[PDB]
Amino acid sequence: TTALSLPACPEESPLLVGPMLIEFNMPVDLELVAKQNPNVKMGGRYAPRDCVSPHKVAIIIPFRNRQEHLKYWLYYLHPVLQRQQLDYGIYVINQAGDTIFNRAKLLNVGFQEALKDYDYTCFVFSDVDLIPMNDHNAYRCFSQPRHISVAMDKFGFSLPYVQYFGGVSALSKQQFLTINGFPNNYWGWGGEDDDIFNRLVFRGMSISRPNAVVGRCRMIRHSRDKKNEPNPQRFDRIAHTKETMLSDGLNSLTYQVLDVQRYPLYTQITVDIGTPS
Repeated sequence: TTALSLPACPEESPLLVGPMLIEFNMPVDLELVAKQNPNVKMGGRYAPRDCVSPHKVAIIIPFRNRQEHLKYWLYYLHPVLQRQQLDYGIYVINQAGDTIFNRAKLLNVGFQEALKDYDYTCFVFSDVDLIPMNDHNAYRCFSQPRHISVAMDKFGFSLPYVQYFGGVSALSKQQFLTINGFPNNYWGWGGEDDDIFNRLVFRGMSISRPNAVVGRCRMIRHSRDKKNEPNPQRFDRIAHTKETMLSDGLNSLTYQVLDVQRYPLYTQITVDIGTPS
């Protein structure tokens, strides 16, 4: 007798539906979400049964005190990620304590901690408040670093500037290692997303983007609060990034994991990342 390994999944998934209506006028029951997503296994982990996805994706959400927003995120994204036939896991990196938020350091934590679970080769870094409006917008990696949230409703569906890298992005393991990860030292200063962009183009990379219709995303907010925010200006950090990118990153990532929870729909890692010192 002879066994046959599973086929790799197709380049293009045949399960996609295209555009989706994203609304926030209804409560979310995470137990129902789990029941409606029965193939999602403990810790927010899924892989296709019929095929071997090339996309081994850790989705990393930097987090503090945003549970109700996280529920909407899980409600919308789990169905999309399954339809995209991804071998994926959800990581919510929760910053313990009440010091200034350090988004990029928590992203770096997620990279390192996710790798202790599984041989992931792609990392999606996502704001908890951003939901894609079209499941052709792939939550996985490309030959170039990928900017996923290209047309956000809160910016009028405009891209703030050509170098804008905020919201949702995807880097391969290799892209991330080549840039020495993300800066840990920004804390509340501003510009970590521009720093990351600068790292990538200093390393010869060129940002890839879905087209602007496919790449539309909705910000979680009450309907009464819908409005166009001002587009952000670029932070001036090019020279700074060049000076510091090799000394601030994976090789300076200091943290302690305080507790880990494998909930049905996500893994939460609560961490002490120290202080702006």
